[PDB]
Amino acid sequence: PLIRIDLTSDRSREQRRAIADAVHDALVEVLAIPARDRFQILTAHDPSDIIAEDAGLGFQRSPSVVIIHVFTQAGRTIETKQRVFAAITESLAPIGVAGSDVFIAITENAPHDWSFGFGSAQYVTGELAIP
Amino acid sequence: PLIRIDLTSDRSREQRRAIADAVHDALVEVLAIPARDRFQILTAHDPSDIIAEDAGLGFQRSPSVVIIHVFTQAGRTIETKQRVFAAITESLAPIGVAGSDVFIAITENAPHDWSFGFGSAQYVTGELAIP
Amino acid sequence: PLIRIDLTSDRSREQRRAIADAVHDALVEVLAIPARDRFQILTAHDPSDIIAEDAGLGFQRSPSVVIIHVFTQAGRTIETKQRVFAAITESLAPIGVAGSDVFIAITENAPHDWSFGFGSAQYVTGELAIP
Repeated sequence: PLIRIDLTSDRSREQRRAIADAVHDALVEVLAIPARDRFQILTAHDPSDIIAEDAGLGFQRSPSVVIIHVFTQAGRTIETKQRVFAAITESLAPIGVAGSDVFIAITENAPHDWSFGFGSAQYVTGELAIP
Repeated sequence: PLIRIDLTSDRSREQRRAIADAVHDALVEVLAIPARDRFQILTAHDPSDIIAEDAGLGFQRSPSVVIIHVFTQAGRTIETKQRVFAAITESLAPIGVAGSDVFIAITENAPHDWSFGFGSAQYVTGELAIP
Repeated sequence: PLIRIDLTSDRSREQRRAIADAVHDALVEVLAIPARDRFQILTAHDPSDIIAEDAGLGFQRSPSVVIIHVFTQAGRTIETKQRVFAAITESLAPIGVAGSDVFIAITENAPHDWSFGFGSAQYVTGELAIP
């Protein structure tokens, strides 16, 4: 999967990387992807640039929001996706990211929609095994 | 929906926030989403980092391009999406964004592809109503 | 299509642009999209904020990775995508982007998911031909 993590520049570089590490540990545990199937883009913002409310659920967030956008191939069940959300949030709690400040979205594609390098689609050639 | 708004640094911090306000308000009007269903990431770029032309439609854009990438649940009709494009662009005009400088894209997913926080999939649990 | 190109800040302004040009030229050569159907957002990061390993394929990348995320409408064949992945990488090679350092992902939507400006959905109105 390719993960876009948009968070706030108020967080230290150390913590930003820990957040990234946390997200990856979680996906590996839940999804059983290769340990090295790690592809993440960390974009830090002034908190004013991230606006994330509650869709009327009834809770507030701090300014230190963390938005995690997961681009992964289709196939995963609803419960597996629920597991991902729970796993990521839990792994982020101890490293200073509150549950209220996590927002997660999934966007799917297919195996043939990926090139890991060298201009090759490794799922299509079979060099890389599909989950 | 999660809205990625990429625009340029020549626009005032004030104007951006206003741009963001107008896009949200447009979506509440056309999509009838909860008023607090606001999830936006603002990335201001050096204009050289955004290259948006006209696909041969025969018009020019200022360097101050504004690209709106809407990530929303599948199900909206073709006509509703047209209403969204038009409402957004009409709301941006008075704010200082010419019609030529707007570009909008929609990318879809499922209700079970969202966690609004706390590690839960609110659309799945029933904590949050589905469109 | 809309392309998110995420690369590292150490690359020069001229190189960033040639990288963007190389990617566009590739899509034109392979997808036969219009020459001016060009929509690219570039984001430069400290290399620490782009994390791309090998998914266990058994190779290493330099810090100067380039992630290219193609948002385009569905319809292209697997083989055509293979050819796209190839073209992009081959075009980027002499620009100083090694094959090891390119990561490509594709995300699809529909013709009615596009506004090229002026509050209009151009594929829907016939103003622009479905490619």
